[PDB]
Amino acid sequence: LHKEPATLIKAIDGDTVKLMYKGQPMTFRLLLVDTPETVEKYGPEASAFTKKMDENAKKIEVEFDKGQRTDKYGRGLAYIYADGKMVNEALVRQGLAKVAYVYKGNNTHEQLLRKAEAQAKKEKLNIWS
Ligand SMILES: Cc1cn([C@H]2C[C@H](OP(=O)(O)O)[C@@H](COP(=O)(O)O)O2)c(=O)[nH]c1=O
Repeated sequence: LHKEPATLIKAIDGDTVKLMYKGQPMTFRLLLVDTPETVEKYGPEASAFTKKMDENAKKIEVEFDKGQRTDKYGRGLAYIYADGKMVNEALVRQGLAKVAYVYKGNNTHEQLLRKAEAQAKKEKLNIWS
């Protein structure tokens, strides 16, 4: 697995972001996470979190997993990093997303995310409150 450079184009919601990747604009769906739909409880919160984390980043990186790189809707499936920090992981650690959708052999960071979820649950953060 390797991180690749990308440019923030526009926020979409908690687990989806529009990024310029290799000179082409595309929507990226964050791997292994499920944020509330924007409405569901904490949906706006999750959206604001991702939007802020991504926009404040000096450097945005995309990291594809070992399996399929795009879903049926043409969205890139990856782990997004903002200044070295994984957005997927931070959302789950903040209790603003649950671990979900383990598909197409893309589960490299599943355990790391499961640990963040357990901690957020233990702390009764947001979704787990
Ligand atoms: C995270 C992820 C979602 N998806 C699909 C499953 C869902 O399809 P359906 O439309 O059948 O529900 C959809 C959920 O995306 P959102 O959570 O953005 O709605 O994206 C994948 O196929 N692979 C993945 O790795």
